[PDB]
Amino acid sequence: HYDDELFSDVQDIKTALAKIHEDNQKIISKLESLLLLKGEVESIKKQINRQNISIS
Amino acid sequence: YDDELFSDVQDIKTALAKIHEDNQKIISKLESLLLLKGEVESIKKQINRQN
Amino acid sequence: HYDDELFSDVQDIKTALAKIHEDNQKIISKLESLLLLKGEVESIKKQINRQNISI
Amino acid sequence: DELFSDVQDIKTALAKIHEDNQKIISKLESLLLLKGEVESIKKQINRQN
Repeated sequence: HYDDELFSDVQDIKTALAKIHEDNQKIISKLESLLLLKGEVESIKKQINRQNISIS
Repeated sequence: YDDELFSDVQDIKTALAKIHEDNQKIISKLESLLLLKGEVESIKKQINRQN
Repeated sequence: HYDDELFSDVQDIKTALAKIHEDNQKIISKLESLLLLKGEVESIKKQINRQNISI
Repeated sequence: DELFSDVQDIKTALAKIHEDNQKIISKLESLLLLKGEVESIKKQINRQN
C-alpha cells in the first residue's frame, strides 16, 4: 500500500521541493536586477571614453 | 505502485524538471553577468590612463 | 510496506534536498551582497558626470 | 519495479541539480570579487576629483 511513514517522507519532500522552487524564483529576479549592471557599466565605459577626450 | 504514491511521484518529477530548467536559466544569466569582470577591469585601466 | 531499500533511497533523497536547500541560502545571500553593486555603480556614474562638468 | 525506475530518475535529477548548484556558487564567488573592484574604481574616481 502507501505506508504511513513513506507517506510522511513524501510530504516532507514536497515541502522541500516547494521551498526550493520559490527560492529559485527569488534567485532569478535578483539576477534580472543584477543584469541591469551590464548597460550601466557600459555607460560608465562610454562616459570615461568621452572624458578621456580631454585635449586640455 | 499505489495510485496516490504514483501521483505524488509524478508531481515530484514535475517540480524537479522545473527546478532544473530554472537552474539553466540561472547559469546563463550568470555567464552573462561574468562578462562584467572584463568590463570593470577595462574601466579601471581607462581610469588609470586618465590619471 | 515501506521496503528497506526504498527507505534507503528516500533518505538519500532527503540528504540531497537538504544540501540543495542550503546551497540556495548561500546563493541568496551572495546575490544580496552583489545587489549592493547597483548603488555603487550608480554613484560612480554620478561622480563621473560630475567630473565631466570639468570645464 | 516502475517505482524503482522513477526513484532512479529522481536521484539522477537531484545529482544534476546539486552539481549546477556548485557551478552557480563558484560563478557567484567570482562575481563577488567585483565588490572590491568597483570600490577601487570609486576610490580612483574620488582621487581624480
